[PDB]
Amino acid sequence: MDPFDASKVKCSGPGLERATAGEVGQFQVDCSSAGSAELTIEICSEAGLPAEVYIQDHGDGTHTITYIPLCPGAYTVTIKYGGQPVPNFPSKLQVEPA
Repeated sequence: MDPFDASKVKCSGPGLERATAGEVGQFQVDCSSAGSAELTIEICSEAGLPAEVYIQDHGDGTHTITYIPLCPGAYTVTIKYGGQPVPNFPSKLQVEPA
């Protein structure tokens, strides 16, 4: 049982690096050593519109994140744990044309 620590959160996977408009993208957010708190994820278009985002909890503290960006351009990926930004975030995500 670890205590809540936002600095222990680790993220990875293809959908944090590139994306294609209209295509589903995926990545992982691993809280297993980070304790328990609210995970918030916002993938925000250049124009300020949130992309559709789904979270799947695997029970071990790891989550799979799924989203579809609709607008070619630069998205901002915001990830917080207990209201605190996790390491390497927020980050830019380039969304290519379909």
